[PDB]
Amino acid sequence: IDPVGQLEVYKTSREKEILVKFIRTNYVKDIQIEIAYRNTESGENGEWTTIVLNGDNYKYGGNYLLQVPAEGTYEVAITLIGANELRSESKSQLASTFEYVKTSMFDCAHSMMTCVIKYYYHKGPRTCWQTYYPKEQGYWDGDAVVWGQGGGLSAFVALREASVDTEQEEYYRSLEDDMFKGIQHFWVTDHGRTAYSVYPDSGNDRFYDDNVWIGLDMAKWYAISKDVRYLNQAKAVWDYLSQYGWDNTCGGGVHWKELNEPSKSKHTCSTAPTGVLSCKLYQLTHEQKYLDKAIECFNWLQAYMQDPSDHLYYDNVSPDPEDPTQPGRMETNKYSYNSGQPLQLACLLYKITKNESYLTVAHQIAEACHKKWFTSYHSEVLQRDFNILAPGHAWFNTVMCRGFFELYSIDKNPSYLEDVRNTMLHAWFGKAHHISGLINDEDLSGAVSMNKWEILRQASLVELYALLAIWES
Repeated sequence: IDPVGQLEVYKTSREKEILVKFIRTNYVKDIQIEIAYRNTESGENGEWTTIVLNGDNYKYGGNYLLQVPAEGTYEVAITLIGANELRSESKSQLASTFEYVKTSMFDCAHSMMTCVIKYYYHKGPRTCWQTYYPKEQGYWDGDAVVWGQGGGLSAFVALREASVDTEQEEYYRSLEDDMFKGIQHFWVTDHGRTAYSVYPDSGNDRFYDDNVWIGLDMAKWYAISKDVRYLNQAKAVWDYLSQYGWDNTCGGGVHWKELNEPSKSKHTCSTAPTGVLSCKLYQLTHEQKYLDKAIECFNWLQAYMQDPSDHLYYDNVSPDPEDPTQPGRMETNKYSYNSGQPLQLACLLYKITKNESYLTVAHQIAEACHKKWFTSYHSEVLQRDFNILAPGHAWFNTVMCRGFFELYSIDKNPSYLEDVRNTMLHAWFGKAHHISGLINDEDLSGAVSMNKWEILRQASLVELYALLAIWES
């Protein structure tokens, strides 16, 4: 019995799969095709898993997809079998395959960031991020407002951290000076105050929350590199939030719009991350003023902004007109990041103070966030069920997830983060992963086609892959 003329085996795009391609030297009638495999870990005495095919359905050879039990390298042997079970010589080849669940989150973060940089980074005169891909014009050569720049910065800083001790450490380090120079174009002196304006010139609007996001990532960046220019930006942002953002109208809390026409409302989205930033600066410096502010932020959020019925946080409160120290009209809409930042804050305060009441609060918020913003899902590509991040603002959701990473740091319970990780695995291998290399961020299940993507949302997803990588590490 003549053997197969050729055998080649290949990894495919799907997990736990080996594509077997074979050529029959000549077609012989009534020949059976035995395809056998074994994981090479068992050695030469390892048992084979075998299937026998009718050669009349593979007259000149063909291909067959082997579904194997796990990631690994496999020996695949083809033997042709004639009458009286007379076996030809066997031919063998090795191939390796993978499991989706063993995907490197870092490799996802880096591969997506390569796309995000390619499509958004340094397209005009500044080493800054474009708002949109595909290219659009508008103000400032299409560069994003500082909120969007900050989303890009969060992604960059998370990758700078996640790439430490990897092949990409040098590359992300390489980018630091231009990343810093780019965001600093938005560090604007206007009306005797220097802070991050929406666009890189005086005369623009300026928001306290825009600033806190940058401050947070400057604090994170400082912890990686120990370059005090990052610490000084985090400190300067905190000083601005403290001196100008905070007052005791509505009982406390941080303002929203500083310029050009100031707001009077107090917002979770500037107060909660101000508390987080205060925690981070306390951990870096041990200076009590930071911890005092963190506690003030938390206490105000608990007293005024948390709905006792579901543990989730309202948007913003405006002052009572007749006594602005008292709360007035409440905007009750609940956004993910406005409960995930209080979660992160509660977790940091627990770690700093060891007061168990902060952890009790944290667990309540985490459960409420998981109930509200995740939903039971079956991933066809992953062949697995989990609670996917429901359709929504990807940057809000990544900012929320920061609180879940913070909570894991305390209790080491991976349940919530496994849902986050499976969401991102599904976003990587499922239909949300667009052929451009961007992700259809409106709905990570893949149900929503997109043809235009913005940096704040794309960068959010790079960030989340990188946060998952840091968590894995």
